[PDB]
Amino acid sequence: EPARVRCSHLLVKHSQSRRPSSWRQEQITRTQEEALELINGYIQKIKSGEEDFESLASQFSDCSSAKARGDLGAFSRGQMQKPFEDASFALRTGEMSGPVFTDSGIHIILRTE
Ligand SMILES: O=C(N[C@@H](COP(=O)([O-])[O-])Cc1ccccc1)c1cc2ccccc2s1
Repeated sequence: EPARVRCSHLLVKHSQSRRPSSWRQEQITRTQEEALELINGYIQKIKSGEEDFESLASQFSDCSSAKARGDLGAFSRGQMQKPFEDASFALRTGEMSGPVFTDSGIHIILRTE
């Protein structure tokens, strides 16, 4: 396992998220179910080729990394929430995760380095 991996991600927050608000929406009102249904909509569209991961990220991600097209930059273990961390180091360079849950919300992760 490298010391650090670089990843990009798309985050869909929901009304039960740790901090239910984001740069794009003053208050996150969508339910947990609606958030996972969105994440899965984005996953099937990225797999079909209909949408690009980084464009959907820059547009709909509730994480401020949206401005950097989803890029979180590099990180070692013991920094990010453990579900996110495990899923990221498990990814090959260029591989996309399926739904990933953390207190912040639901994630789709793309390992770049
Ligand atoms: O932590 C982050 N943004 C969290 C917001 O969520 P909130 O605290 O408002 O619940 C969501 C998140 C959770 C887990 C892994 C990665 C991201 C980070 C945002 C950025 C932006 C640029 C570079 C590094 C980072 S690191």
